[PDB]
Amino acid sequence: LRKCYFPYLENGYNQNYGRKFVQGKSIDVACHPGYALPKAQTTVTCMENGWSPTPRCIRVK
Repeated sequence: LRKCYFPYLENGYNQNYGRKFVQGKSIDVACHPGYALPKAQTTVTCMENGWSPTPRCIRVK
């Protein structure tokens, strides 16, 4: 029952970097044009500290 720390996105806008959220939460993560999250998502779900879908901004193109 953790509290995910929001990490730094190399190819994304770390607007939320520095914030902590409790597991069972979601939050939007804007990445640069052509970068996004898994499952075509823009939102990450706080789970077990390590964000369910993982905020990393992969290149969609």
